[PDB]
Amino acid sequence: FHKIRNEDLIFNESLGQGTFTKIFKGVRREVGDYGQLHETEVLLKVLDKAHRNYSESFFAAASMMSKLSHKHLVLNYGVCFCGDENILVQEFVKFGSLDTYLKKNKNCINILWKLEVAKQLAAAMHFLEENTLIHGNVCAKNILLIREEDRKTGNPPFIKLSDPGISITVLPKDILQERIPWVPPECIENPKNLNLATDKWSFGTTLWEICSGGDKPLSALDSQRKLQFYEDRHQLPAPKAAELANLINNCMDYEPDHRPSFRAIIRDLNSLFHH
Ligand SMILES: Nc1ncnc2c1ncn2[C@@H]1O[C@H](COP(=O)(O)OP(=O)(O)OP(=O)(O)O)[C@@H](O)[C@H]1O
Ligand SMILES: [Mg+2]
Repeated sequence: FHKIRNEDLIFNESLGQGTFTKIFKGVRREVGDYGQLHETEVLLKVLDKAHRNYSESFFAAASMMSKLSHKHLVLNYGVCFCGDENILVQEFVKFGSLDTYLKKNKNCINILWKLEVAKQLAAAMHFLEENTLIHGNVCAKNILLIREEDRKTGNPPFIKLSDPGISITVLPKDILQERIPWVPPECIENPKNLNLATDKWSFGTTLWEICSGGDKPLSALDSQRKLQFYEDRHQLPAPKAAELANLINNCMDYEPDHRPSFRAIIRDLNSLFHH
């Protein structure tokens, strides 16, 4: 990662906490193309140095994925370690998290918009699959909306997938349980079961969120009931927009070896019309 001077970062707004992170909107002063001085809007993800294992996992993850440039993967500009903390400097995505976006717009988007976003996410995941890179933190909050749909020009919404964060192989078991049903059953059983199949399961859960207006699946269940949900091998209810219900269930297969490849997922979508 490109090292960014601490004096070149300004923190403007707090955006709350993530998973052992503090997140801010800020500005980076930089020399850009043609030597132009810019003040670029940035997302700053702050990790405490004292949480050494978490920080190492987080930055290893961000670093590996950032070696893989793709139009649907978020851009990281660099890192700043020369402070009291370790900071990831990321592009600021104008329309924020997809789940929030769907809530704020009262789910007034049509099925074709949802399908377009699903196809974009699937394209990102196929690229990661071909690169044998496990993300491990796919969910609608981690889908960032770059651009809204434009009816006049016919341009679809455009998304990027966030950095992976701290690996579920290092996070505390209680956090994994809270993350049912994004974390698949085999990882609740042993986090070492993390695999490319993991992201197929989480993709299914993410599609459920997209089709449910940014609702969270199993929100009414505490962690003990979420464990019972997997014990009894339940599936999620068909979402409000039921068009993707079959694909959701096929991806959320309790047998990880039976989850379809992302190429197969993409074909199914097209046919509708660190660790
Ligand atoms: N690149 C970005 N641009 C704009 N907003 C962002 C960006 N990344 C995150 N956010 C916003 O920051 C807030 C915190 O994000 P989030 O909970 O995903 O943090 P995190 O550190 O990535 O945690 P996790 O690993 O659980 O995803 C949310 O409001 C989210 O929309
Ligand atoms: Mg995130």
